[PDB]
Amino acid sequence: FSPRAVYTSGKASSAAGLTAAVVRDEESHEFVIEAGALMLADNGVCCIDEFDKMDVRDQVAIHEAMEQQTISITKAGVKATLNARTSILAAANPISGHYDRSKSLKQNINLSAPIMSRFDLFFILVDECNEVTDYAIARRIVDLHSRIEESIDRVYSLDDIRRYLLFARQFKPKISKESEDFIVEQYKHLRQRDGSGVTKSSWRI
DNA sequence: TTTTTTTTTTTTTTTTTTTTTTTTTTTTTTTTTTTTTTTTTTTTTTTTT
Repeated sequence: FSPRAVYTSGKASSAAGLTAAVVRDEESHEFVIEAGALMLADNGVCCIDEFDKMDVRDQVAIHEAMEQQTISITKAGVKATLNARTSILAAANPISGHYDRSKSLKQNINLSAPIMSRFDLFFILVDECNEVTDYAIARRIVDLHSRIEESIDRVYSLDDIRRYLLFARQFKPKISKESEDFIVEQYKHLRQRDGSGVTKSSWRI
């Protein structure tokens, strides 16, 4: 869907191929930067798949771009600081391949703590062995495979969404005073869900 | 003692600079030598009383 979206998998990517490389300009004394996945996705989405299997030496590059939205090159004869204003959309398998609901999120994935902290939302997709959802998923899959173009009745064209989203990204909402007060109150509630007595949460607020 | 991540570390090159090596290249004057003149110093056939 997204323009300016890169897809990448766990081990198939290097570090120079993930952030940036430098090659010599054969026409002049200049230097040309070879953009990587985290830079083609600038002001877009970098979908990293198989995130847990992605090398620690490359997790460092990912973490640098996640935490400071920039990539710095000091190679081959140039220093160049580059913009990496990507948003990361990652998928990660749990350790053992399955999510143990008896352990925290930290104990289930082998992501480094700095990486996990640079994530706004963690969506756990547990496979419940539920017969009714098995039925619903089966109907959806079999219907898609029966009526390919049909069974896709989206209220908005996907180009329409692309235009709408591009337009809306120009808006810079402000925070009202009552929104400020509501934010502090909801943050107080969110913190309170993490105290003693009640059941432990997957990760702390 | 079966599985597993950092560690090199030998091998591909590529860069890449610095240094040593390589490659390219007729024209133009001058001068001696020969063969000519040319003024001058003889010198060898002309004649008289």
